[PDB]
Amino acid sequence: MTEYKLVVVGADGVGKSALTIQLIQNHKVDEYDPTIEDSYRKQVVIDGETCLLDILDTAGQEEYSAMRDQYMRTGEGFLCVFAINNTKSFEDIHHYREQIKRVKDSEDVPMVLVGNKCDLPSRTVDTKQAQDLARSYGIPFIETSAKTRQGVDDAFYTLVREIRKHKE
Ligand SMILES: Nc1nc2c(ncn2[C@@H]2O[C@H](COP(=O)(O)OP(=O)(O)O)[C@@H](O)[C@H]2O)c(=O)[nH]1
Ligand SMILES: [Mg+2]
Repeated sequence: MTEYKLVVVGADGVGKSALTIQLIQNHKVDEYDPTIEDSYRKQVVIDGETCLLDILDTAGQEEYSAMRDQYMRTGEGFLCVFAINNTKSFEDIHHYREQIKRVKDSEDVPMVLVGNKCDLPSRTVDTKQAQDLARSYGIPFIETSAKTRQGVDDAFYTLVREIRKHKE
């Protein structure tokens, strides 16, 4: 079965793990397991054909992570996540995008900008500012809530579409 490797990056605390687990848990009966894995698989249908997503969550750059760059280089597409009530995590998006280009040795890498925690009323990053940043990068932008499930499936599906566009 075809397998696409998706890597989730961004500052710690923005909801990288919550988004990933919410995607995996949606639409299925999951074993109760309190383990937090750093990677999860999910079956999807791409152009009528069942495929596997392998989704890996990475540590924010404020944490040392010996394998982080090697892990990222295996990624075919990246979810760059910030929290809408965390201005620094949005400012950090530039770092993550440049670090993705570094580890992939490429100027053209599939990515999606994700503004998470959109259930919160304490936003400090205007939706327009993130929309305009994504457009300037040529990438999609979506606001999500791992809490309410708003946009969660759609964020990962949009990334899969970006990967497919790149492959073609
Ligand atoms: N309100 C709200 N809290 C969230 C959301 N996503 C994550 N959180 C919380 O933010 C904290 C960090 O989430 P986590 O997924 O562990 O962050 P990570 O370090 O980016 O993986 C936890 O307390 C989560 O429950 C969201 O969409 N809304
Ligand atoms: Mg955390």
